[PDB]
Amino acid sequence: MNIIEIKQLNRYFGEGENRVHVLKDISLSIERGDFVAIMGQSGSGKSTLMNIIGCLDTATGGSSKIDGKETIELTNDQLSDLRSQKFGFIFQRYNLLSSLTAAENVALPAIYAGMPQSQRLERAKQLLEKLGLGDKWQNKPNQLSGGQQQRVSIARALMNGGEIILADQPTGALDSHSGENVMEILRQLHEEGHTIIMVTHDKHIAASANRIIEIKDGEIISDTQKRQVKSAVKNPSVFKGKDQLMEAFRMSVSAIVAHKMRSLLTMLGIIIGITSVVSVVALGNGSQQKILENIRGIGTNTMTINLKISDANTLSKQSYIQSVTPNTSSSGILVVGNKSFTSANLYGIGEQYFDVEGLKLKQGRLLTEDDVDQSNQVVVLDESAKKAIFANENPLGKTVIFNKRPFRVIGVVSDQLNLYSPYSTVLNKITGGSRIGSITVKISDDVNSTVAEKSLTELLKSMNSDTIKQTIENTTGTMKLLISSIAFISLIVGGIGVMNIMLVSVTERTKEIGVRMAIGARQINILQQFLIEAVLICLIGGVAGILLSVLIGVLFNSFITDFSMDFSTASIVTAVLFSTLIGVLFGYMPAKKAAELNPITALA
Amino acid sequence: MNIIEIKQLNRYFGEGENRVHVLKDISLSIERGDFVAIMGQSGSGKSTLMNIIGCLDTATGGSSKIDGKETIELTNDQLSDLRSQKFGFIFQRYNLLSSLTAAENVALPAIYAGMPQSQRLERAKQLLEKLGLGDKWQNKPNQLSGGQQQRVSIARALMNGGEIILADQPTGALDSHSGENVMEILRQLHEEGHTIIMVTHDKHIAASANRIIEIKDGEIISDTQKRQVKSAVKNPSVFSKDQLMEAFRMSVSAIVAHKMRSLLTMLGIIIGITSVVSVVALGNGSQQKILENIRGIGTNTMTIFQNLKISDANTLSKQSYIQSVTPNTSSSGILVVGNKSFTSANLYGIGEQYFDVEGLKLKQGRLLTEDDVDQSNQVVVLDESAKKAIFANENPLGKTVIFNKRPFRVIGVVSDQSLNLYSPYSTVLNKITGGSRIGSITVKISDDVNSTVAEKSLTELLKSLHGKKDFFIMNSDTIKQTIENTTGTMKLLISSIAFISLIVGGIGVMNIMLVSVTERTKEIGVRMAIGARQINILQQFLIEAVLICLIGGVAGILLSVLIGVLFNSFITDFSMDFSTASIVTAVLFSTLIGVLFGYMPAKKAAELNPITALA
Ligand SMILES: Nc1ncnc2c1ncn2[C@@H]1O[C@H](COP(=O)(O)OP(=O)(O)OP(=O)(O)O)[C@@H](O)[C@H]1O
Ligand SMILES: Nc1ncnc2c1ncn2[C@@H]1O[C@H](COP(=O)(O)OP(=O)(O)OP(=O)(O)O)[C@@H](O)[C@H]1O
Ligand SMILES: [Mg+2]
Ligand SMILES: [Mg+2]
Repeated sequence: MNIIEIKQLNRYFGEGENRVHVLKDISLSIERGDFVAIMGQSGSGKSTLMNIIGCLDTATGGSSKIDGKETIELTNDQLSDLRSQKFGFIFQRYNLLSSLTAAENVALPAIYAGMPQSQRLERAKQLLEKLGLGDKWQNKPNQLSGGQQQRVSIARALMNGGEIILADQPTGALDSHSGENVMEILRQLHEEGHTIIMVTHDKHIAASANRIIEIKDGEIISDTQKRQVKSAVKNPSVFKGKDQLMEAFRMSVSAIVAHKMRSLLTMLGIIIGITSVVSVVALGNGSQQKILENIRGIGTNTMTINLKISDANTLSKQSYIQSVTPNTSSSGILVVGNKSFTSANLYGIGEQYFDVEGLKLKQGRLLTEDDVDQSNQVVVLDESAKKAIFANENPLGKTVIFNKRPFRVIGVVSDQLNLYSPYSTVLNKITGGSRIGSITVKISDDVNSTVAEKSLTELLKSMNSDTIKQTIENTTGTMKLLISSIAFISLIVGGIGVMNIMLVSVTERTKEIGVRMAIGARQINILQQFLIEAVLICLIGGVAGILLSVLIGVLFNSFITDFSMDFSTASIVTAVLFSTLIGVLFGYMPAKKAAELNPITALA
Repeated sequence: MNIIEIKQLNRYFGEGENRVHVLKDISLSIERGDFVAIMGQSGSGKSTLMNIIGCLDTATGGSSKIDGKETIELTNDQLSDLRSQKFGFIFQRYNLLSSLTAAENVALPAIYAGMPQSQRLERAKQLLEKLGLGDKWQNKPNQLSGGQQQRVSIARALMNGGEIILADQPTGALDSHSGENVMEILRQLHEEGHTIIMVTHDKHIAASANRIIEIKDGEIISDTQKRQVKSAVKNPSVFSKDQLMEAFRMSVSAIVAHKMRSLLTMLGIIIGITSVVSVVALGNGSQQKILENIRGIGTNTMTIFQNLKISDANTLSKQSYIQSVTPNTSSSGILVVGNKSFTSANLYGIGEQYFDVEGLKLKQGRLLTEDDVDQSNQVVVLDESAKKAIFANENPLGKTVIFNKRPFRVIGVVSDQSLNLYSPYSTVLNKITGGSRIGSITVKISDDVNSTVAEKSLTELLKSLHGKKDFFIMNSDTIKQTIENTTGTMKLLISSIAFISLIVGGIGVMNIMLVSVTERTKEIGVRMAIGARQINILQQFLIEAVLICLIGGVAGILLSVLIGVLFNSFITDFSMDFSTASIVTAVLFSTLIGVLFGYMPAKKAAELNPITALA
């Protein structure tokens, strides 16, 4: 019967007293296949009505029915179908996408309809031939005149061949010639069974119409028909209960390439929120290695203990003991030159004593295994007892006399008169007797301290100094807190860094969605390309991230001598899975809230 | 004679093959005061010529002279004057500022002309009356119909009363009534001596002109005059505190209009401060605890291992680069308690402050006082180990020992770090060994003085009072080493992560800023076309920065403060100890960068041709 049936339709804008009655109880039935012109004084409610017809706004009250189906009661996907295939909207202000070419802007409504890419551009190119723009099919909106942008918009409305053609002042910026050709086009579509509803001020234009309504002050004044109207049986209907994503992907890429700055900055914001987190964890763990090492080297942790050499032999066969020393001393008198140093000390020590006490080799060598087996008369000198006896001259080789008994100096060591000879030499050639003073062991770095104090009580029956092993465990807990709490900062920092740039750059195209929704796209078609726009830009900025920090580590480890930046593969994972799980969340959230607005509200 | 003189004017766009010849050797002299209508096909070059006349574009080649003065040779502020006072431009696409009301948009061109704000709104309101929008003077562009937007544009163009009115399809979205009223307005201004150049497609509109030019394919086909032009009297030429006081008011409204952009940018600089500051202060705090844990593992000392007098060690202690001093002298002998008789014990004859020099701390009882060393007392302080062995697990305070058949009264115990015993040096040189010569002198080097400086400062300071040898100075300073060695490592740590976190949050501001302001390069192109001078842009975009920079700065320095308080409260261990040098550095950096990236873009826009900015 009718194709559009509007009864009691009211419309308000504003808050009140800031509110205005814009469409007032207007009741309008438009007959299928008619050619209608709507005229009226500027600001009378014409564009407002056109929107509620094309399902871009929604009326405050009253019914509006397309092919008798109440519009408000349709579903959101059902509406997107109408906008793709029954309606073909020519916007007053033409509403192109600025980043797309002319042709690309025309074909866009036909991607969401789902025709092959090759078919689109040839048709889109023909529509731009019919409307005089075949010359300018590659120009973008801002490379065209207004009258050209207008015709681009006209072509788009005709791309999906919609039954109805809503045309809001579609001649406005056009000369008489270009404007007639446009009326030629619309007339022939009327002739092929299309329905035309056209707002215009030019009368010659309105003459092509068989019906002419006049609106004034939100109400409808005139209603004129030249002829009766041919009857028409309604088209079947346009309702659609994988390739969709191939297209969504292509859109997302072109979108990203179009907005090089927003994209590059966005991804550069993810790049940092990774390399910053990663570089502080790796600088932190590198300065901890050195600091703990600088502490371990200030002295060792040891356990000084019927104590014969087979005790200290089996004691050295553990992995919780890394070195051992039999001990025995002597109090006597030395001689070099005429001088005779009295009450010197000759410490009878073990193979590994200079490892057990962390004394490091200055000059020459330390007591070898041959020296302790043969009870050699060779002495390693204390740094101090070496400078005092030999002034500032090489003492290597030269001899001393402890208890009228020669000793050949073989080396020097550090500190914490002192002399170091084997225990075999002091118990054979200085004191006699087979009993030794004590046994000292160097407890490992990893094993627990108070565990071994009771693991040695057990293992021998079958005192210990450990203040380094304390201030080690004590400063590893401080370096943990430090690294841990600055990693937490740099991570919260660079997440908010992503959020900001992502929130800004996306909301900055809420009108792009509003166009996409008006031209047929379904809600889900938006989320497709805006997720793909995020992950695609997040996991390129992530890759760039993990291997920009790598390059920083190399640069650091090359020029820096003090300590090495040692990376953590846990931080890498954390920082990446965080900076993308946050960038994707804030690239989707805003695009969705837009896609679920009334297109006109999104269009402002 | 002529008010506009355009000879040989050419114009191109693009890069061949993408290049197009748009205005082709067009010569056109327009007589002062005329009413001219330009017509032609869509995309023939009409809007392009209109822009070149109104000084929004500039021709590729040829001359274009307003009042006989060549335009390209004018200065960038001389042009900005023309656009405010000679031209009144009605844009094809109406080009309103979306965040301003209808009235605010119409008055704007009168800021940069410099008229008081109370007169602007009343005139702007009147222009909207004359054009029918007095009803809607508070509506923002997106609360208006297209035709209403159009009339707001027309109103704005008539706000500075410019001599020439360039109208690019001024009636296109208007019914015939509104459209005619607009023609009525233009016609009257013509009568009042204005000059009108109007692009249109409607012919009834074109009739209200005495001169009608038709352009096609960038050339001029038609040139018609109905009546001769009324003779022309040339008009007079038209070429900071307030200026700024207004710019500030624009910047505040601008900021409030873009609440998200603003809050996020300022939140961006908030972090770029609190992050830098909270890592400098977490780092310095953990250094304090780490360096302390090291210093507390032992001291640094210089033992001067005869010719060695107590007056040497007496003068030695009177420095500020020496904190304590000890005379030394030992004894090897035999002890007795009960029936037991411990062989080869050790009795260390030591000084008043020996337990501060080696950092040994007091367990129980007391240490050797000044009375004991002055009287050569027979009192001994016991080693923790030589205390537990001799007295099992019983209080040793008071009870006696016998070193070389000579009693000694125990007075206390010590920390540690054969049997070790501590007695005064006066007691060992009088009551155990005899002789007046001592073993050595040990000094405790101060924490702040350099080590190898003092090793050569005591060689000097003691030589000055004769007594050498010995001076065979040893120096145990491996603690003093492994503090300087980890303070350099903690320096490189806090220094390089403070550099990271700083460069991090500087880019974070750049991103959000470099987007936010380029996001309004068209807003500038409008302001430039509608009168503003180059400097007028930089004014409100600097004030937009500093005003949003030093609020997010204040927010930053005191958000970090609150984090510190939270950290120092819940964490026992190292305290977050702030630096007033980082506070300054971080703030003066995150604002100098946010201001540099708020200004840079705005200034690059404001020097583009207004039309190239409008795209
Ligand atoms: N940036 C650009 N690059 C290439 N060509 C351009 C560019 N801008 C405009 N053009 C072309 O130059 C011509 C200039 O048209 P102009 O802007 O003068 O429109 P017009 O003649 O007023 O048309 P209308 O009446 O439709 O507004 C057009 O043919 C247009 O396609
Ligand atoms: N968001 C809004 N808030 C308040 N009022 C509005 C809003 N949008 C539109 N209006 C008002 O509602 C009326 C309807 O405007 P509409 O766009 O329908 O005009 P129109 O009939 O298309 O006229 P034109 O021929 O100028 O396009 C106008 O008076 C306008 O001022
Ligand atoms: Mg309209
Ligand atoms: Mg134009």
